[PDB]
Amino acid sequence: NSKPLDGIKVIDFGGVQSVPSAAQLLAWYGADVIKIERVGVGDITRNQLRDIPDADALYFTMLNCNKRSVELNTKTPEGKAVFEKCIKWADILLENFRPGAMERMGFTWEYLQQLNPRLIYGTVKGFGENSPWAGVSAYENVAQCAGGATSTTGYWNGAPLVDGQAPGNNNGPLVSAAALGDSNTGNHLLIGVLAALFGRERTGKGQKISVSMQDAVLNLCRVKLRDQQRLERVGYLEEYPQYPNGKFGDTVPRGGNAGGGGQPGWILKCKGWETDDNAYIYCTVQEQDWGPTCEAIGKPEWATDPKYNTAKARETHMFEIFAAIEKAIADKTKYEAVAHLAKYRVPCSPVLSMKEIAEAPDLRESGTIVEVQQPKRGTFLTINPIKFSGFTPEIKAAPLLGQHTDEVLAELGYSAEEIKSLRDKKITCA
Amino acid sequence: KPLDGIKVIDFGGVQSVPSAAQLLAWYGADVIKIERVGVGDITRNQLRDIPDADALYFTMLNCNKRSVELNTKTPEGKAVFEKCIKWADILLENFRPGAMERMGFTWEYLQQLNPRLIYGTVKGFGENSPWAGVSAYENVAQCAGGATSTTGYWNGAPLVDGQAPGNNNGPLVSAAALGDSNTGNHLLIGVLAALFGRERTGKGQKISVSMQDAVLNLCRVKLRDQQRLERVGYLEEYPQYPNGKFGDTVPRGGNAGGGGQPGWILKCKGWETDDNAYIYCTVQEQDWGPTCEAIGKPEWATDPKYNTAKARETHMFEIFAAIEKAIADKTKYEAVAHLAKYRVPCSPVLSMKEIAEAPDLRESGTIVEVQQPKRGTFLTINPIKFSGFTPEIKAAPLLGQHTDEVLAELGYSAEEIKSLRDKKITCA
Ligand SMILES: CC(C)(COP(=O)(O)OP(=O)(O)OC[C@H]1O[C@@H](n2cnc3c(N)ncnc32)[C@H](O)[C@@H]1OP(=O)(O)O)[C@@H](O)C(=O)NCCC(=O)NCCS
Ligand SMILES: CC(C)(COP(=O)(O)OP(=O)(O)OC[C@H]1O[C@@H](n2cnc3c(N)ncnc32)[C@H](O)[C@@H]1OP(=O)(O)O)[C@@H](O)C(=O)NCCC(=O)NCCS
Repeated sequence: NSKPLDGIKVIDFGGVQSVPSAAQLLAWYGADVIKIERVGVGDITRNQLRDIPDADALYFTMLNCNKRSVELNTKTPEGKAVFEKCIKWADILLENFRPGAMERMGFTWEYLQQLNPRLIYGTVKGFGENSPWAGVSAYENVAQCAGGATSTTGYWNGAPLVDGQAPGNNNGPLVSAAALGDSNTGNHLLIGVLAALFGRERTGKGQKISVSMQDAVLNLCRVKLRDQQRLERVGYLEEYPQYPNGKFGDTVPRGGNAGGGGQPGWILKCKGWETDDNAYIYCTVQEQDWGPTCEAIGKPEWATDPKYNTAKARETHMFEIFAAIEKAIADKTKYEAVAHLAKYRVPCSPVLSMKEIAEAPDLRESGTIVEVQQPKRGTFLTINPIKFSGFTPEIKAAPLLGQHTDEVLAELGYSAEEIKSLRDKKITCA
Repeated sequence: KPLDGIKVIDFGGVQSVPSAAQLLAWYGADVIKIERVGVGDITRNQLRDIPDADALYFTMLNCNKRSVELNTKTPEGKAVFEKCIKWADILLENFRPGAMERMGFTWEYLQQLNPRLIYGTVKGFGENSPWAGVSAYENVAQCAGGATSTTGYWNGAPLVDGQAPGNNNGPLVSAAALGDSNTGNHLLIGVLAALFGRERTGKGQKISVSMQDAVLNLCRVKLRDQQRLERVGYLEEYPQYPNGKFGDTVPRGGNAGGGGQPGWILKCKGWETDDNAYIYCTVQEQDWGPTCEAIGKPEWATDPKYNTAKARETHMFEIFAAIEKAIADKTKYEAVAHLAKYRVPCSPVLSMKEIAEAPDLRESGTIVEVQQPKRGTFLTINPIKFSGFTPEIKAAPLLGQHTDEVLAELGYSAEEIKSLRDKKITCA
């Protein structure tokens, strides 16, 4: 029924993924969200990798549902004055433009507070204010490289040798498909903004939330910072693939598809792997019930072999064990492999392609993947991750550029003459 | 502090719930962590680096909490749990499916115990998922959510240095905790939203997040790509275009950059012995001239085979190779400085050692040194900064350190507390 953010007013003053994704979530939870975009072209996502020539790209519609679009050139004195009225209207202002942009536009945090002492200002940059990289261009992959994720993702070089490795020392840092830099930073920003919004109820005061992309990536790599400290003290990482047949250095190495503390595991080929990039499962060799594991893979002999039957003894032979499992499932599809290993309660799970995910009926039924009616496009799918017992979001079309400009100006108190004037002066259009 | 006076129960383990609860404590919440007797949160005993001290896994996830040791499978322990629930504004839980219910603590019951309770629950999958039975481990979530399928290298053309040979390029796990920490962030978002709405409605609610869904959410762009793929049959920005083939599902793209401009991770001097002697580099449309100078290929500036993004598509990997050649004799930092002079966008790949020791990160309070009993100091991460306050981060609790203290605040007499202890409801 009633939505938690009903009557909360938000300005989405950003682009791409971090800020818009957070603002989209706010709208879905009830917020009145207006997106102020540059004239003529709007948010960069509108025009990036279109699949339908005359329509807004999917990048944009999947990040900007339930918003109203305001076209506005804040780099003009008239535009700035309109923006200042918007700022007074809003509870929340979110921005992620390049370092110094807001400042050159006339909007220091000090000034923003002057305009609206209730304002909760959320700002995202690639790096913290004091970083030696503050001048680096902050793309998704730059944040992943800066925050420890690429360093610690992918394969190691050398022993133990495994099929997925590149030859020699060509196993380098690897980018993650997940938006550690973008959407993830948005999540962190939303945490800060909502904490601030709650605190504002008692104090009546706004404040500034700052999240850097590097820091948000690092937060998701908290366990890698854990491992770094273990490594420095202990000299090795016992659960890593390199122990005991490889070599550790002074920094956390890449670990392939390793399971981690107390739950050793790996991603294994299934029938069809040579032509199907997703004919794979994940399988754990658990530190209990080794007996059933042995039977599942046809190694009943291992249940008693002193070289296997203790959690801490199969610690050293895992890759032989993984190979035995793949041999046991080499004739099975991933779904057949899972069903076979489940017979014995060997914990495992399929690797699911985006096609299988997109088509999954259980994800439609739960409201996690939602089909949305979009003009000039038809329908498209979006993701709604967090479920509330009290209400369900009503997800609606993403706005055309400037579709609501005059409606919002009117809502702000501008007469019909000033509105035509602003559009005449090319403040609200190109 | 914005969560001052808010009462929170951490009734979870590992990362998702405890990380969310730790942030809450940092923002001012009064957080108690109810842990099973004797061993407590699994993170306490996992990969200890100091034998008789709690593991770093635990300390980095449980600062600023009080520990209550409690056997919630006993009728005495259940009674205690119920009093805590009535005390609490927020209850967070991530135990295996049906576990809360088996104790009798259904959502329907919790709503009646405390109509103001905000209840956050994490599970591997949605309740009606065909995978609902499956053990919800981090790598499982990454595999179910789309991440592993779309992370790693493709097989076949175009052939590049970091590929496995033949068709041995498979799904790959990300170092980032997509399934665990990321899920706790999503949980926290819903919890803070409901906490706010409670101000107007006066009632709590239940927030549910599945690990599969949280992973999927971070892979929003890959669901975008799936729909693009299904509509047009190819993806313009992927390494496979134009020289490879697209199938029916989004393929792995190695170190490719998203939308804006082509990019890749390039070797620098020392890559044969230093796993992290690398940078990330983007090939910009603008300033192609300086880019050509930067790599000792002035020859390319006027060449219509190269001087436009469109002509470059067919041989983007030739371009990257030339850049690598030009920085073959430079460290990643030297490579960065060289390439920046020509306005080519690039950045170093940083190792965990480099990050952990970074003075800017200590100075901003992003990496924080914490004093911890039986250990000395360790480092933790605090990612969101507030102009209104700065968290005062303190030691993670010893197991049951605050049991008797919390029970006394809950109104238990010293005699009740002593019997609970003697009967081993509050200890092993
Ligand atoms: C993504 C990014 C690199 C884009 O680079 P960019 O397109 O070259 O620069 P921006 O789009 O950020 O900003 C360009 C200018 O447009 C201006 N602008 C923004 N909105 C405007 C509007 N409605 N009207 C007129 N001008 C506007 C900005 O103020 C900025 O002015 P400036 O010349 O004084 O700097 C940059 O936004 C960034 O680093 N963001 C920080 C972290 C982040 O969230 N990145 C997002 C993707 S991972
Ligand atoms: C992490 C996980 C896989 C562990 O599985 P597990 O160790 O076999 O089981 P759990 O630790 O969750 O719970 C075991 C039991 O201890 C009980 N328990 C929890 N706290 C207790 C306490 N203080 N006293 C007594 N019993 C307690 C639980 O109720 C549960 O009871 P049950 O036998 O009726 O099911 C599982 O907790 C999980 O799937 N959680 C959901 C998603 C998640 O966040 N996973 C984290 C890893 S990425």
